Amino acid sequence: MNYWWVSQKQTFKQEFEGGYMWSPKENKNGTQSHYYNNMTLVQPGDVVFSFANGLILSVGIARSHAYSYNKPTEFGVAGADWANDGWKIDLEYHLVENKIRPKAHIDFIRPYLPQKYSPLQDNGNGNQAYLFSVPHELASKVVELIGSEAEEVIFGFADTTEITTTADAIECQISNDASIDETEKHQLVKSRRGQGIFRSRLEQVESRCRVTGVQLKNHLIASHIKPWAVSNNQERLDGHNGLLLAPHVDHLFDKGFISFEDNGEMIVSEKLNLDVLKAWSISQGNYGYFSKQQQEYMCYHRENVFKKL
Amino acid sequence: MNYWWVSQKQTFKQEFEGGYMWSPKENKNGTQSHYYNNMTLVQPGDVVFSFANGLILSVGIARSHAYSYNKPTEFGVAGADWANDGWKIDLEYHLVENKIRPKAHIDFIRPYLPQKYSPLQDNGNGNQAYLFSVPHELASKVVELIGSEAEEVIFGFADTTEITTTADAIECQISNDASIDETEKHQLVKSRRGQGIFRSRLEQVESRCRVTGVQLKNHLIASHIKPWAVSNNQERLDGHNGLLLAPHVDHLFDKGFISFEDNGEMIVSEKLNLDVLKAWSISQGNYGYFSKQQQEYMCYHRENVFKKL
DNA sequence: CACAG
DNA sequence: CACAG
Ligand SMILES: [Cl-]
Ligand SMILES: [Cl-]
Ligand SMILES: [Cl-]
Ligand SMILES: [Cl-]
Repeated sequence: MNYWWVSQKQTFKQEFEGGYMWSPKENKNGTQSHYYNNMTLVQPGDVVFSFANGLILSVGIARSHAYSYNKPTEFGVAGADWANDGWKIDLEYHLVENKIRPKAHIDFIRPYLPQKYSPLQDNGNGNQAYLFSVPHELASKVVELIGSEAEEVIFGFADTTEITTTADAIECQISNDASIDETEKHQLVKSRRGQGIFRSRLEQVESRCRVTGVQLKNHLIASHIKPWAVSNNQERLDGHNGLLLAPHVDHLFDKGFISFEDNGEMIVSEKLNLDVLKAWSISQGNYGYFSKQQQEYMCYHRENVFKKL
Repeated sequence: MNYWWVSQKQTFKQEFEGGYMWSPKENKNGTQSHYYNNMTLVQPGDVVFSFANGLILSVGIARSHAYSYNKPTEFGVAGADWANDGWKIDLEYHLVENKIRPKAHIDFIRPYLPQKYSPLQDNGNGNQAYLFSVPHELASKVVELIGSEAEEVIFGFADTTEITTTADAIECQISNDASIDETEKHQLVKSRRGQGIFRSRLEQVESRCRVTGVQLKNHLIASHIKPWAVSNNQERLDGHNGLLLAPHVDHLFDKGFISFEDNGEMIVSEKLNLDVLKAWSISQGNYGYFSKQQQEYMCYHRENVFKKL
């Protein structure tokens, strides 16, 4: 996942109200722009800090690649000098209560500014350009200054999108793989959604939500332990590579906010706000031994899915 | 009539789309602002040049005095530092095709900038403040640069409003004047709209539109020659102080785009675009002698109403 | 160049 | 001060 800084002093209200970013494809004189070319590097799930009137107003999530689109008519005079041939990105804005003023924090972030194409000068004034790459270390510092609301956009939210993208591509690869038969293709695709032979096989091993004890099939998700995307075809359909979980527990486990020790002890991520466990009446403690086959997968989950600092 | 310059780079689209001007009543620190206090001097009919992104985008007509109003919610971050307690004016925007860039013309307008509270610096850069008085000589120069569309907002349009305001006040004075009887009050008020005993008396003198020859009562306006606002009570009800005119001819005569010599020769103002007379098939020439009584009033019209350079 | 200053 | 720069 990448971080971006979009400078929107001229058109923030129009871009926010329309849920987009927009730039020309080239400078007015027809020359290439590093900044406009950055539009073509943004991926769905990338986090975009909106900077306008000296403040960071939004921690946004990109929901498209750049697509060819005319300059928005609603820019009017404020956009007069930009070419009509442009790039648009669908940006899911998340307005923040703590609108940080980066110049007021320049001593804290200066060491983390990139040597080239920095969104800020060494004195903390913004540079006049549209879209800048933000190094991960600089992004961390900005998130520290904004507080919890910035972390809430990123962890188990923005950072899930690239995983979904990867899984979508694998689903395409399976559907076109000549080495596997039609039934296998169908069962592998269903297993991604906890359906088909995977669910029936899991039901021979597990009977309830580990955490909430619910037994009712219509209130349980068939979750993989080793994620579907990184499982091989045998592991994708293995009844021992799953748990039946209530939907909120599925959410916490799938995103690595929780995991389990081999003996069933729940492990809670530092990225899980404990006020979530209180609100949903989920206790820390022991949720029963796992089988040797389940433990092999749970080891993978602890080492690769579970969120650690 | 006064001219104003409103600098709207931060909020032009919101002010244009809402048909308003807005400022705080005081600076953020509670101190008086000359610029915000200018809001309380604007009169209906005053002309306001909108300046944004270095261009004059509108020649507007004020349609209210300033009224106490909260800062528009649609300003958002762009208006964050302004106090919520403000002044609003209803401004009738007229967008111009020729968006002049004053800095590109600074040699032409510099000699006409006021010594104090100028909207422009001597180098042609704008001053950072909201609302500036524009001297009449500076306004003329700006109108010369914009062209016909600016003149069209002012002459026989914006500059009629203060006349209507004056006439409204006189109507109030008449309605409250203890020296005249109820019938007189009614007849004086009706006469302003070409109704009542004035119309009946005019119909004993005139029978047709001087210019178009229409005789049909339902297609004729009873127009004063010496305007109702500056006529005394005898002159307001005098059948010899009027003409029956087709509505377009009433428009041209009432606003002083045309007048007449005592012998009936039509006089055409330099402020009348001749393409109006062509479009409406109105010929220059002679429209019949006026009576001695009518000539006394027509002298007043030529000397005071007729538009001369 | 140039969505900030 | 500060609706531009
Ligand atoms: Cl495209
Ligand atoms: Cl620098
Ligand atoms: Cl008021
Ligand atoms: Cl100066």
